[PDB]
Amino acid sequence: RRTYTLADYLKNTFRVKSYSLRWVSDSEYLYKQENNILLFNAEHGNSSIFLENSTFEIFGDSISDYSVSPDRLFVLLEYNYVKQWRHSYTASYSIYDLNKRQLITEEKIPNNTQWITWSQEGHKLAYVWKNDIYVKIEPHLPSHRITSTGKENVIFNGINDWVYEEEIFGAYSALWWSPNGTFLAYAQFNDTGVPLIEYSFYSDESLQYPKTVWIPYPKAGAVNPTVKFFIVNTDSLSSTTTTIPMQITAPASVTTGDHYLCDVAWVSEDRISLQWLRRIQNYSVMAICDYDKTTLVWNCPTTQEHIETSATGWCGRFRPAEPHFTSDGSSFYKIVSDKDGYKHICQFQKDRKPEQVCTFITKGAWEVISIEALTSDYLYYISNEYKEMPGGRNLYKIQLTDHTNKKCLSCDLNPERCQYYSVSLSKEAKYYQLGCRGPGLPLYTLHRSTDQKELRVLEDNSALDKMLQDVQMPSKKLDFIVLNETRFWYQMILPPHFDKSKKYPLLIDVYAGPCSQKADAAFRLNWATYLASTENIIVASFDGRGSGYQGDKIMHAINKRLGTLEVEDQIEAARQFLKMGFVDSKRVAIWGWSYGGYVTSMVLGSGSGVFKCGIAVAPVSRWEYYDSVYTERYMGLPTPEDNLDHYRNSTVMSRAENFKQVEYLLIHGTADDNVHFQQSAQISKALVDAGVDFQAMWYTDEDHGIASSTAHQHIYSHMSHFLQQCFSLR
Amino acid sequence: RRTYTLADYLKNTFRVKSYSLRWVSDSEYLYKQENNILLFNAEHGNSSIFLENSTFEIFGDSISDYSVSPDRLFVLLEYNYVKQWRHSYTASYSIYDLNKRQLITEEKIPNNTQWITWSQEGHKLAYVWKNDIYVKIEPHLPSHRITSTGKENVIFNGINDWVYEEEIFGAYSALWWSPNGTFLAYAQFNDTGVPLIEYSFYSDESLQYPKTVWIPYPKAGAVNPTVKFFIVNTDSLSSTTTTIPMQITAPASVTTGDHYLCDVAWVSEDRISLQWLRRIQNYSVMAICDYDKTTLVWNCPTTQEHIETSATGWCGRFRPAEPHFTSDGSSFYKIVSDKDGYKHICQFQKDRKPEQVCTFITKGAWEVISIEALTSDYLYYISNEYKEMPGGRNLYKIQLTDHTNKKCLSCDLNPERCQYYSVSLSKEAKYYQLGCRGPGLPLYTLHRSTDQKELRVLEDNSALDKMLQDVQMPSKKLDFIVLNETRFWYQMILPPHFDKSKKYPLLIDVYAGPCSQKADAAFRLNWATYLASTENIIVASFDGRGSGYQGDKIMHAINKRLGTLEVEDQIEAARQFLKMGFVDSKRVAIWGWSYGGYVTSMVLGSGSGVFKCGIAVAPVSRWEYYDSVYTERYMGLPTPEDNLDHYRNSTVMSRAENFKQVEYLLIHGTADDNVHFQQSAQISKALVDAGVDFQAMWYTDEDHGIASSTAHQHIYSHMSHFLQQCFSLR
Ligand SMILES: CN1C(=O)c2[nH]c(N3CCC[C@H](N)C3)[n+](Cc3ccccc3C#N)c2C1=O
Repeated sequence: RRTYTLADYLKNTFRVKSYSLRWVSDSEYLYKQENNILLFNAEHGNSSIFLENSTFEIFGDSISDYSVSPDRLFVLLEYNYVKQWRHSYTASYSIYDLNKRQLITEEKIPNNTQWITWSQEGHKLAYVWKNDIYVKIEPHLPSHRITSTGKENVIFNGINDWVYEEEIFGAYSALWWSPNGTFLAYAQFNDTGVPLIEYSFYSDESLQYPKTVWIPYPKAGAVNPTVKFFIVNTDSLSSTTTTIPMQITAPASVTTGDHYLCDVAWVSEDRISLQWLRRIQNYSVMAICDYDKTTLVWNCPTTQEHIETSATGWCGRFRPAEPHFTSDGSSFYKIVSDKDGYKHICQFQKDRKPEQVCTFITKGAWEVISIEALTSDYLYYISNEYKEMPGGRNLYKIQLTDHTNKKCLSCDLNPERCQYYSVSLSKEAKYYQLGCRGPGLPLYTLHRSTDQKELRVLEDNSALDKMLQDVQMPSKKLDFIVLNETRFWYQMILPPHFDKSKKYPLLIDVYAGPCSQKADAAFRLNWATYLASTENIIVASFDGRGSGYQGDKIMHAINKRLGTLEVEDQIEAARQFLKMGFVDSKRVAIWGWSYGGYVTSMVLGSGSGVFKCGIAVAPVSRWEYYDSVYTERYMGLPTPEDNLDHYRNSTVMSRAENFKQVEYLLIHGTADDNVHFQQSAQISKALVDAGVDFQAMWYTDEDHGIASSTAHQHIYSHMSHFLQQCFSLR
Repeated sequence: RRTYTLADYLKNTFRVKSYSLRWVSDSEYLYKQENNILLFNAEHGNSSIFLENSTFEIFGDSISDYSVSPDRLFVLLEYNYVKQWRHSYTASYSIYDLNKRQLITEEKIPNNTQWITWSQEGHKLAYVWKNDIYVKIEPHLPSHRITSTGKENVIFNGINDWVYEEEIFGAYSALWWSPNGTFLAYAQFNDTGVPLIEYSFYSDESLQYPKTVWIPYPKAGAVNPTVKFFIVNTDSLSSTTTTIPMQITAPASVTTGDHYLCDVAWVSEDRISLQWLRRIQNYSVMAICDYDKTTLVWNCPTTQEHIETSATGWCGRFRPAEPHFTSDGSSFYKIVSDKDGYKHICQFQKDRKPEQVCTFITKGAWEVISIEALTSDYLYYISNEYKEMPGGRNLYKIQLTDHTNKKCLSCDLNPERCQYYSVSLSKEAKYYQLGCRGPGLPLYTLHRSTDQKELRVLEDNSALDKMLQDVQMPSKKLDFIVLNETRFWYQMILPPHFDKSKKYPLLIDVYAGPCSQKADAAFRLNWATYLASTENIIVASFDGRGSGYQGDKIMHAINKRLGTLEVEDQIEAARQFLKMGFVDSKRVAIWGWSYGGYVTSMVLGSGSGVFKCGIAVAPVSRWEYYDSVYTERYMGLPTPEDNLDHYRNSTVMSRAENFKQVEYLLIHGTADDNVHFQQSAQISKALVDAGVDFQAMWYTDEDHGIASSTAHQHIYSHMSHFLQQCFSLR
């Protein structure tokens, strides 16, 4: 008879388990249990201690993470983790010799390492420190410095600069070991002409003069960082003081002007795959390069060029998808839009072929989310094909030799509980673990790839289940409304004993940025849960135009004009919800973070009358303020010769007036390096000039996620009270 | 039957007039009328056009101000005024030749001047541009560069650096022409070792990358700017390319360590008076320097040293009071604390006298506010002696030759309407205009100094009076409560038909910093007027310990320990008010700006339970954050060898916990160069860590005054709504 308290949320009272394993081979995997690394035999529960509760305590309680070498002979022990941006961070490392049973102490690894990683084979290491790349052929042996041009905020070697870490690659890493580890490829970035943004940092109240953090950040239209690609021969290191890395230069069709390095992928050990993108992500090229033994050089013949294009918008979802080559690297499968605009899988040949470079192996009004594994006979992927639910996820598999032999492997399993799967196949797809994130409580089970026999259940949240028993949890409808003759999905977090006859207050939850999906079949316990279980508020999300995985017609609809259709559709959806009866029209709100904050602001400032209040957290206020890679992908260049007009027309401050008819709460982090505060400061200024009262809240020294424990709790408490005041609850 | 709306305040509906004249001689004065400068004859209303409605319009509507040379031959026309700090600003100038009837156009004055001023005599001009001093013997003639060491944020010649402008002198100017204008003395400051503070400036939403403003600002304990005094011979200029200024060096008892230049005052044209203060304002020395014709050097013999001390606190109110020498500069009168701790006037001799340097000309438990004029037979001064009202201001006059012949010249006049006078005597005290700021509507009248005969009434706010007739204006009690057997004055802005039997909500208004006075007999039309007239809120102020002009016992009581007695006494006063009956104890609030924000915060966080809510605008949260000259004057150095403990003990963030029992609104300007935002940012962070919800509001690009039209209106509207919500009104 208890509800789900804001406190339950904030204090993480009801913990949701999972089973994050690490395949060490085609049949064994590692798993952390009570701070013990255990080696398990997929097949028979046969388990075994790999690393002890012990070991980790040597470096006390600061042991941030661990990395076992592929040959399972050593273990990287991470500690002194200091974050910096979304994925970047510096840490200290120790190499524990499993065999000799002790921490290697000789040629230690620098105490401020920016990035480290084993080879794909033995125990080779490559790490970046002070922006320079170093290599250790073996843990006991000394470092061999690979680059020396490294310099803070200027030259990045083997690590990404800010915009590259955030918008191109999903990480800080810009290193790629080859199979067999002969070569080590790496990217170099020059942030020279890139402008600087400089926010303040107050730190402890004991610091008398606040600090200034500067970051080379390219805002829409500004000069971007430049790239260069290199591959250095790792074997020679012992016979030289210095080795000379060979450089690969980007394809001709990309060098005429600004461009980006898209993706790196080793095919074999004498072949590497590189994807390049023009600054206007209209065009993209994937070059396949071969190593020349004779002239000791890498060649990227235009014959193996492969071009990807889009006359509707940009390439890929957030960039060209990644290639998956066969064993002999003669062919590769890659996800690309088909003639109808649906992201599907098609075969390619090393050599390009005059307007027939592809052969689609998938058709349909649905999309392949990702290619999970490629065997000598099978291609395992994940799609939202089943039951026509774009917000659902299932694991499929196609036999190469017979494309008709296509079978879903998760569809039967638990149709009720599981409609959103995550997969994880062993080194050669002999086994595969399934992660049911599905409607019901998450469920983890591993199967034998051959026949799909569910060997056992790794984790079923029974523990959580027994607890949620004494609690009145909300439900979640995931259906679709239909506009202009098209399906547009949405979801609702309905408070407990939801009575379709009564009238509840509505809270729209937004993102709605390009290729986003807020309406899906995944289980969650967030603030929306509390809002429904305790405040009896209906929290709904609506994937409109420019959204999710439903074809380019829907996703590209927003091209060159953000702050348009995706905002409208969001309002339209609220109307549609109202027509559904159980919504108290006099109590409808809308909130959002980042892009969601932008839309929230654009909606509240539309003077549509439909909304009473709204909260925008670290919103974007006009696109010239945001970075280049992201913004330009959808907006082009903010020049008069391109799209300056849509940039200036899609401003938040231009709608200040319409804010008089709305209660608004603007929140923003002081040390936000992604969305610069300048954006909110500009909004607030517009509102003050317009003579519009509103509420604001800054978070001292907080990130773009305002996720530090105390700040996190405070911001949701402050937002909860705002709604209670606005919905006349509390 | 109409109330005083918030709109009345914000739109300055009811304008209050005054009579700001400019004595051009001992019998005539200048006055601006409908943008026409008129010359009036004190005696007979005899008037006459000096400068027309015309002239000013040549420089359009950007004519910021005007300065008439003392020999009334030329007029300085200021325009293109661009503010910078409290008093600094740069403008463009034009010299209008009254006689030749047109704007001088030859050797024009640089388009970005930082400061200009006429000599005391003819038409000599001195101006600073690009941090360097220039002189023009006459308006048509060419500039003569006096310094060339000038450099932005490093070397200041003839103008004050940040701290000096804000805390030592009350302006930007550091130039001093001598009588007869032979010499030009100036100060030079080196901001070299002074640390930098760097806030962000966003500007129009069109600016893609925010700017950064850096200012050499010395926070408590930091390295301070250095000083140097020069006097240059203005007569030689035409016979050289460069003149060499002679330098005066501070007195020996001040040079051992950090010190400051206090005050400059020309005695005759061969004698100058300088005051110096040690960094620890415990000690001060006033040297009288004489010009040596033979060796062409200035001499400041220790025989004419004159020491000022304080074993209770610091020197003077905000620094040593200014000397006023006799015609032959043989003696001078200066306000200093007598044996009882009361600021009074006493006589001095050019030469110091072994512990008898002073002869007090005034006695009493009241203080002399200022020395207005010194005639060959009379000394006119302003005090709060009358009716024992420290919060009152009256013009007195003593006969040098006879210290008994002491007479008040304003006490009688309008005892009902006037209790707060401002004065303004002609070049030789033949006439004197009075500024009744008194209880009633401000009244301006001029008098023939001889017999006090009121020649006429210059301005009586009848226009205003006629208007306020149709409005329900609040009242204002100015009385005193008594604590620990001492009088402590307070004031109350009682709402219209205030009925002593009913119960109203209370709003404490605060500054309460060293030597402040919030309780006085001066008429005002502010936000407090609105609050009482329309919201029915009793706005009250209380001058507790560490306050006003009631002797050093009361003012120094706070020494070395701010955030103590002055905070408590404020709470005490609230209690006392409640005991007066007509206060609704369940609705007591307290707000303040600057130091007041600090106290407001220190009170709200005291957990005394006495207050419900409060507002702090640009508060100080811990003294290490504020500037040196101000902080140190009362707190000493933030070092373990001095007062570090009290600095650390008087923090606002240290009381975060107690804020859970209070609604708090923290407001702060983004471009605040006085109180750095770092201060509010540090407070918000403390409350977030403490798990205390509160309200905040930042003002983009706003000053420490948040005085820009739209901001000013927005901030008061926002605070009004805060109180309305808090007092359950609205
Ligand atoms: C709510 N929200 C959200 O969860 C998410 N993830 C992303 N991106 C995903 C691809 C990598 C990229 N770095 C971030 N965005 C895009 C975005 C748009 C406008 C402003 C800021 C951001 C940022 N962040 C957003 C959101 O708006």
